[PDB]
Amino acid sequence: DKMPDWNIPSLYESYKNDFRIGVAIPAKCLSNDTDRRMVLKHFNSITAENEMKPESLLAGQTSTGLNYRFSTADTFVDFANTNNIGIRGHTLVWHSQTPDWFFKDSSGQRLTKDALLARLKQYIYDVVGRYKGKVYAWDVVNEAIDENQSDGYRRSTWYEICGPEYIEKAFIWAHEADPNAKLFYNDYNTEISKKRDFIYNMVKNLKSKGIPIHGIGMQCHINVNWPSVSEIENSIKLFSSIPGIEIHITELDMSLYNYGSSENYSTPPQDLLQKQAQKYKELFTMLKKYTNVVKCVTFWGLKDDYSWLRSFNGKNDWPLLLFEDYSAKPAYWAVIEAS
Repeated sequence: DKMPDWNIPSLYESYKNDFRIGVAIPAKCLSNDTDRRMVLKHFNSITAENEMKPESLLAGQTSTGLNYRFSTADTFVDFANTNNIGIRGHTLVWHSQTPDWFFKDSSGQRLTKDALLARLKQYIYDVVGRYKGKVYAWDVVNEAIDENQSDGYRRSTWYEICGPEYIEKAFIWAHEADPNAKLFYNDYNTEISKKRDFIYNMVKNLKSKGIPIHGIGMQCHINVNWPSVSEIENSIKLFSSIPGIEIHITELDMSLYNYGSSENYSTPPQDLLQKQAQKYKELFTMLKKYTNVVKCVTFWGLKDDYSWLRSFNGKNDWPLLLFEDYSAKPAYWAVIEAS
């Protein structure tokens, strides 16, 4: 019952003078002929949905250091390179997607600050080094801010062991490993003002002291009701005021539900699909005002049944531009209209 249309306007071509248009995909897409063709029709950037996270690249440790498993990640990078498209690296440093043993020595004892920083340098040098010249943008540090803390730093094991210097050092080391990669700090809830402020000050302070951070990634996991496009625009305006900082919209999707809502639909309500289309049109019209700083917009999934939101929230959802049968949604046509 697949109904892909190979002749409708290409998303990336429609935005070719504005910014790259990207998609997150899991490994299975790379061995599915329909998925591969749809990716290459519409997108000129990809992100590995999970296959380049620390838990995915780490295979284990010994007393002399880390062991890796790169076979699947290599397929992603090779796919992007051979097809003349970008691949964004997701992600070098992230509290929630790293195994607990990474923060311990080979005997099971929690690493000291000095030993963990040494392991961070090793990890970044090895991973960024393997893909040197091949990954145009890395999310070097992901989700290091927690606006419920007075100093704004998430109390992850990284922070508990190292203090905040793990962040700046990750950027220094990634830039040494590939001086031509664009290096990003990536986060969600950038439209919560207190969190936006912590992110802004952290990145600005890194940049002012010479840390090689080149961009802010705004995940933009949004919904049809929140945040407003104007609040997203407020974030772009503030972050873009830092000299030398570009912006990638890294994980865009738009749930049909309010956050924390018990609504649960078996099929997508048309009124909500229409609100979704209206808001996507508004969003892309706004983003087109900022092409001097917004350089890439990636959607977090190819089509609605591939969305991480279905498993995460335990219910059907329709957050993307293509339906389960590969056909175009009202949201697709709205994004084309905004171009």
